Amino acid sequence: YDIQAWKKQCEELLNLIFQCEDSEPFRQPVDLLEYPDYRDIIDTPMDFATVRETLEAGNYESPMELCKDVRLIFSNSKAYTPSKRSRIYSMSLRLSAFFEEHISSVLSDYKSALRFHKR
Ligand SMILES: CCOC(=O)c1cn[nH]c1
Repeated sequence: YDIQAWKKQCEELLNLIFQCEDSEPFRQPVDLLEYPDYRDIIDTPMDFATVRETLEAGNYESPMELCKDVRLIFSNSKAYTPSKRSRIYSMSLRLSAFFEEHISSVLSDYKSALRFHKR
């Protein structure tokens, strides 16, 4: 029933993601000195520190908006990878599976709480 509960649930999931070794390449914005052509390929950079900062600033209205930004971290890695066998892309796929497994109940509970609110 709690329409605000998603925020702490997302904070806790972000904490789990930061402890995951698979999140290392994605914890901060991609370094343009390490990947000089990055912005030629990727239009909208995104990383987990930016997601956490947006959440903590009260700049997400719903968990769907947070989920769109986290999914952008993964689609950027898939677009930038030179190979479907690359180390960083392989880390993104495992981290995406972990994220999707945990965000599903957050989205469901929020949408159900919102439907109850507008009943
Ligand atoms: C973090 C920026 O780099 C990537 O996303 C990447 C690099 N190789 N495969 C994917």
